[PDB]
Amino acid sequence: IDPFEMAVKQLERAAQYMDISEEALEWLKKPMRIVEVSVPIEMDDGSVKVFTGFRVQHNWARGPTKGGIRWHPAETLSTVKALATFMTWKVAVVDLPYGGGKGGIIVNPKELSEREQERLARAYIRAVYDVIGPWTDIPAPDVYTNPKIMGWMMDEYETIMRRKGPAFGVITGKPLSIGGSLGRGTATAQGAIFTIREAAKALGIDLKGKKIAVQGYGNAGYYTAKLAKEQLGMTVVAVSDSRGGIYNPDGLDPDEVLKWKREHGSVKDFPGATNITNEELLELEVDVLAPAAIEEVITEKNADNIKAKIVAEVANGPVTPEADDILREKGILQIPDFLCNAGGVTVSYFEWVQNINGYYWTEEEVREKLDKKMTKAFWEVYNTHKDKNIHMRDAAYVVAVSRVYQAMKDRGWVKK
Ligand SMILES: NC(=O)C1=CN([C@@H]2O[C@H](COP(=O)(O)OP(=O)(O)OC[C@H]3O[C@@H](n4cnc5c(N)ncnc54)[C@H](OP(=O)(O)O)[C@@H]3O)[C@@H](O)[C@H]2O)C=CC1
Repeated sequence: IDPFEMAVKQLERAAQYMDISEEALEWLKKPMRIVEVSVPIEMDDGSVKVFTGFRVQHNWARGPTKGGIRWHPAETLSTVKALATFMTWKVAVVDLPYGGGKGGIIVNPKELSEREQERLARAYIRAVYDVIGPWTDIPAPDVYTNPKIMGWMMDEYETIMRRKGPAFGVITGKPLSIGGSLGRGTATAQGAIFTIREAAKALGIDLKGKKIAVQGYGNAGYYTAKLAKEQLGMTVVAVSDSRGGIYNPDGLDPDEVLKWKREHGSVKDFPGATNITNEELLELEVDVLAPAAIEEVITEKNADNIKAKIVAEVANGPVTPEADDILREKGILQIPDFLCNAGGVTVSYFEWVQNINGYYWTEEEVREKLDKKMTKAFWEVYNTHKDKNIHMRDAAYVVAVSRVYQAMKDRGWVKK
């Protein structure tokens, strides 16, 4: 289904749980500014190819818009608009002084050389320069897009801007050598475990010695397992990847699992474990469940079989709304998809703060600031959930849309 229309339907669905005027809802239904540009580069052969670029600024009531740039051959303007609309609420739920944005280029980066990729990155900046800036619109890395491209784009922006202001703050996720931030690799898992600890505290259960299962072993999942087995005494009993999964109640070492997966290409046939499939491992005797691999992994056909006390949605929407309804009545606490993994955007905000201030923090400072941000955001969502008797997703939507609506009213954009 059309991604932008799906985002609009979710906003309309959230509107019924709060007092929002119709004019503000119509304002939030459509992006404030959309830019479509031609991105021309010269290829290695010598010919000029024209690529289609996008940059969508959904809303900037609370501050400059924030969102990554995605390089995908199947990318569409509607998808970019939907992701920018989602980013608005993603930065609103954790109380960032940001609006929502998103960019994209319809390109297959697999077929571009490193010189062609640098040319594309610089041309995109040369084309969208008039709508981006450290206080206007801050891009970020996304699908098929990385810190190297961030460095190239930042250099192009600095060259155009003639070093008048802070050119590091125009983009985030860049290498440490040029305005980069510490804690950027482990941001999402750190935020996820902070929300998990807060959820356990709200449930009033001593979380040390409990069993956790993780779907996927990427940058998210592996670090989620490490940090669970790092500083809160959370016993890992199962991990998984695309190929398969393992489980053993005696205990698992995340570092030994990672090295075995790296030296063998997958976690399958891990020593001292019996291969258990992902769909079987989701239904496991665990006290914290943290799916962190893919989306749509918890559906109607498998929602009623889950037996965990806490589900932490580290992945981007791993639980369907009907599954949300099933898991809610069972008494299972869930963490909304765009609240659990907000550590990445929070640390991008921290990087932007360090760039504009010209002063850079340490790992401990970033971790502690993210601790405060995530705990406050989770408590704000959870109290709304227990006050309005609505699901966690609905409470997070109510909080974020309420913040954006209040900013819009204060600016005078809307009266009612
Ligand atoms: N900044 C972040 O890290 C953010 C992370 N997320 C989500 O976290 C997830 C992890 O991605 P990321 O952290 O970027 O790192 P990776 O993309 O490297 O992580 C992907 C992991 O998921 C596993 N996986 C893939 N397909 C399946 C499947 N069908 N069933 C089970 N496991 C599977 C992969 O196993 P294998 O190696 O065998 O393929 C791999 O371990 C993504 O879905 C992402 O959307 C959410 C918000 C942002």
